[PDB]
Amino acid sequence: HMKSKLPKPVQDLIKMIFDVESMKKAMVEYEIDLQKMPLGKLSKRQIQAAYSILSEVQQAVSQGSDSQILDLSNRFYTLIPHDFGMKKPPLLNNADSVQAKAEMLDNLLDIEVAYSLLRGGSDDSSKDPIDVNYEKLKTDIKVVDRDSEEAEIIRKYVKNTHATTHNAYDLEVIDIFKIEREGECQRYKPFKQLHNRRLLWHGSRTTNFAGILSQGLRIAPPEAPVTGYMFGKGIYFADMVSKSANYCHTSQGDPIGLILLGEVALGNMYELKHASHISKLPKGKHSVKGLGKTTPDPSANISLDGVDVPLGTGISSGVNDTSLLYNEYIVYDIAQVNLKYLLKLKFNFKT
Ligand SMILES: O=C(c1cc(Cn2c(=O)[nH]c(=O)c3ccccc32)ccc1F)N1CCN(CC(F)(F)F)CC1
Repeated sequence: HMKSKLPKPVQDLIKMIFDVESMKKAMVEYEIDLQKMPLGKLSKRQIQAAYSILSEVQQAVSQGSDSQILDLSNRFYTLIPHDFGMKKPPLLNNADSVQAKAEMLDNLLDIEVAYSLLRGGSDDSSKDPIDVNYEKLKTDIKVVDRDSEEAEIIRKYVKNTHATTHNAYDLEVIDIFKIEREGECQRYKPFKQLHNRRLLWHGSRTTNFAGILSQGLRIAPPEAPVTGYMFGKGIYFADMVSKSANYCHTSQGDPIGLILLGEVALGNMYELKHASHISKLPKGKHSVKGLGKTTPDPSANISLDGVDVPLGTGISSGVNDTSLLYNEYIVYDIAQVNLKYLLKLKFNFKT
C-alpha cells in the first residue's frame, strides 16, 4: 500500500487504539468468557439489557435477601457470559458488585464502538490501514512540538500533580497530541465563555480511546444503575494527573497508557463531600466538585489559551470530613467538554 504520511507517533497511537488483541485482553480482565461472548458478538442492546438487570440488582440491594437476590444475579450472568467453567458464579449481592459490573459494562460500550468502526467500513488493500483507521476517528490529531509553550505547560502539569499516595509509579510524557474532534468546537459554543472553565485530566484504558475520540466523552446511558457512580452518571475529571492516570489500569505487564486533557465548563459548582447518586443537578448549578482533602495550590493557577490550568503542587484544601483525598469534577451534559490534548505516558512501576 501507499505507506502513510502521518507522523510516526500518530501512527503508533492509531496502532494502540485499534488493537483487537488489547480489546480481548480487557474483556478477559473483567472475567468475560470469550468463547460465549466474543468481541464480534458484542452489541449495544445486549450491553443495555445487562445495564437494566444491574439496575434490578441495585433495587433489590437498596431494599435488603441472598435468596431473592440469586435470581437477579443469575440473570446478569445469563446476559453477559462469564468465565467460570461448570461453576456457580459469585453472587452479586451488594453495592460493590453493582459498581464493579457497571464499570465493566462502561468499557464494553466503548470496545463495541471500536470494533464496529473496524468492521463497518470498506476494504482497500492499496491504502495503509493506519490511514483508513485514523479517518474513522473523525478527529484531527497533530503532534505538539516539545519546545512549544503549550508543551512546557502540560509537562509542568504532569510534573507538579503526582500525588504522594500514588507514588508506586511515576510518569514520563512520551508524546503530546493536540486533538480536535469534528463538530465538538460547535457543540461547546454555548459554554465557551462560561466562568470556571478548567483544563482537567481524564484517564481511561487504552481500549476505550477509539470510542472516546469518535463519540466524545459520553454519559453512562439511562439503563445504567445511577448508584454505580459516586456522583451519578456524568463525565468525571481530576486536577491531579496521578488520580486520572490510575484509571489507565496500566501495569508492569503493559505500562504505556493514554490520558486526556479537556476544557471543562464547570461554571457554578455544586460542592460535595460524600457520595450523592444524583440524576440531575440543583437548579442553577452546572457541575459537581467532589471536595478533596488536597488541592493544587490555588495561587499557582496559570492560563493556557484563556483556560485555567491548576498545575500547582498539592496543599491542604482545608475541607474537613470528606470522602475524597483529591478533587473530582463532574459534568452532566456532554456539550460541556471540549477535548484539547491526548498524552501517551510511560509508567515506571517502582515495585
Ligand atoms: O467519566 C466517567 C466516569 C469515570 C469514573 C472513573 N474515573 C475515570 O475513569 N477517569 C478519571 O480520570 C477519573 C477522575 C476522577 C474520578 C473518576 C475518574 C467513574 C465514574 C464515571 F462516570 N464516565 C463513565 C464511563 N463513560 C463511558 C460510557 F460507559 F458511558 F460510555 C465515560 C464517562
